[PDB]
Parts: sequence; C-alpha cells; structure tokens
Amino acid sequence: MTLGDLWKRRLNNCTKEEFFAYRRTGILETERDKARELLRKGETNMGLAVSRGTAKLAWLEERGYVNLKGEVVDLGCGRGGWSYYAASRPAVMGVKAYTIGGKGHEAPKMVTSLGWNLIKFRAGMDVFTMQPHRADTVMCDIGESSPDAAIEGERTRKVILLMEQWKNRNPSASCVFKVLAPYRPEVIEALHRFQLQWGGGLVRTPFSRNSTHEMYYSTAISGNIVNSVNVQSRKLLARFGDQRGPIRVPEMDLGVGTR
Ligand SMILES: Nc1nc2c(ncn2[C@@H]2O[C@H](COP(=O)(O)OP(=O)(O)OP(=O)(O)O)[C@@H](O)[C@H]2O)c(=O)[nH]1
Ligand SMILES: C[S@@+](CC[C@H](N)C(=O)[O-])C[C@H]1O[C@@H](n2cnc3c(N)ncnc32)[C@H](O)[C@@H]1O
Ligand SMILES: [Mg+2]
Repeated sequence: MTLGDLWKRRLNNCTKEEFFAYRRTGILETERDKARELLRKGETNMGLAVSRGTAKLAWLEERGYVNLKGEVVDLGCGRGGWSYYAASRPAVMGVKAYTIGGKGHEAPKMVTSLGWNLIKFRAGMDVFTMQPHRADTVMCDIGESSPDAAIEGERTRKVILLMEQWKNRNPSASCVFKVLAPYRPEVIEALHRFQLQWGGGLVRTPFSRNSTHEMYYSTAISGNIVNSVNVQSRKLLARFGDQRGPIRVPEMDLGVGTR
C-alpha cells in the first residue's frame, strides 16, 4: 500500500462538508461565470474556454512542459478545451480530435475560438480500439474518476498503453497525457517502461483539485517517477484539514476567428 492509496481512503472518509472544503483548498480556479452561460445559451462566437481543461494545458505550455506543434491528435477530447487551445497555437497546423460521447460523456462544444477551422472533431469514437496514424503531437486527457482506486489504476494503465501504441506509430512525437492514479503499482511499472523508452516525467498542475491525484506526463520534462508521485501524495495528505478557499483567476480567452 502506498501513500496515494491512503490518501484515497482518507478522501472517501470525509463528510460532505469536509470533502467540499478539501476539494478546492488552495487550488487555482478559473472564473467561468460568463463562459458557462454563453455555452448554455448556444452562443458560438466566443473565445472563452469551453472547459476547465484549456487553462491546464495552457499552464503546461507556458511553463515549457509541453511543446504543441504540427499535426496534433487529441484523444478523448470531451468538450474540446485542449483541442481549442492547440488550434490557437501558431506552431500547430491541424488538430484531429476524438471522443466517445454518448450517455454521461461530454460531446465537443462548437465555437469559433481562434483556429477552430483547423480542428476535425469525431464524436462517437473509442480511441482505445482506433488504429493510430501519423502525428507530431499526441495529447490525451482521459481518466474517469472512481471512488475505487483499483479501477482508477486500471483506467490509467489503459491510457498508458494507448500512448505506447501512438508512440510505436510516431516514435518522435511529443506526448502529453493525464495519469489519473499515478501511485498504483501497475501504473508505476507502466510509466517506468514508458520513461525508459521515451523519456519524460510527471507534473502536477495547480488547477487540479485535491480530490484527484491526477498528474500529467510529458515527454518534454524529466524526473524520477516514484519521487514525483510520493511528493504529490504527501502534499495531498498534508492538505487534509486546510480551510482556505480556492484562488480565483480569470478564464482563458483565446479570441475568435479562422487561421
Ligand atoms: N468523501 C467524499 N468523497 C467523494 C465525494 N464525491 C466524490 N468523492 C471522492 O472524490 C473523487 C473525485 O470525485 P469528483 O471530484 O466528483 O471527480 P471528478 O472526475 O473531478 O468529477 P467532475 O467534477 O464531474 O469532473 C471520487 O472518486 C471519490 O473518491 C463525496 O461526496 N464525499
Ligand atoms: C472530460 S475529457 C478531457 C477534458 C478536455 N481535455 C477539455 O479540455 O475539455 C475526457 C474525455 O474522454 C472521453 N473518453 C473517455 N473514454 C474514451 C474513449 N475510450 N474513447 C474516446 N473518448 C473517451 C470522456 O467521455 C471524456 O469526455
Ligand atoms: Mg479525477
């Protein structure tokens, strides 16, 4: 049993009020008041982020932890926050975005955010059985939360295997992907093998809530994986009891227009 396993158990044991306060203590949170209503009413001429994912990927790019370029593939695009971010980057020439959709899953939001015309969305697509194709940048933000850490570990393992398949097709592609449950043993083993062959490392974004252990793997960074995970598990375990609120910041606005 790992520190992350203990964190998950302590999380599940919170009362409702305890969980709510812990979830957001000390986290950066974009102000989505305007964006949320525009999307709800069906406004398409908007550059405000379609989800909280946009600011997360922007942070990784602005830190130099990812370098989005060329032909990008967004595996599990959901509402499209990462696809719209990538399409706005001058170094990106095209985005192919795929998501399963259906009951309980978010379909792409359709807006004129800058570079929208460079995105090809395909909903109703399972990426785990889809054959890889050529790409310069492979992104994947898949990892559905579950109160069961063993399920979260298996979900994470499937994402890492997907990334190995895309790297097999594209050995030189840059990769950025969510690692939902990085502390599980089969996840450590799989990440170690990934890092051995492809380089990379893990990083925690400041927008990720304390109710998730998610870390992002990128081929553009480095770092001992076990040390990265345990550092994160301890920061999460130490935040239990903190009463400070979230840190509110403006939502990303990418502007509108074609590229
Ligand atoms: N103690 C407690 N734990 C909870 C509760 N709800 C969720 N959790 C735990 O927190 C984990 C993450 O919960 P969520 O924040 O809803 O997961 P998410 O993927 O971010 O969900 P979205 O907000 O829809 O994006 C769950 O897998 C549970 O382990 C709750 O009401 N009480
Ligand atoms: C919420 S999204 C990522 C958020 C996105 N990066 C953004 O910025 O809006 C994760 C998506 O992956 C989708 N997904 C999960 N499993 C999938 C699968 N096997 N194939 C395709 N899409 C999948 C889920 O429906 C979900 O919408
Ligand atoms: Mg989660």
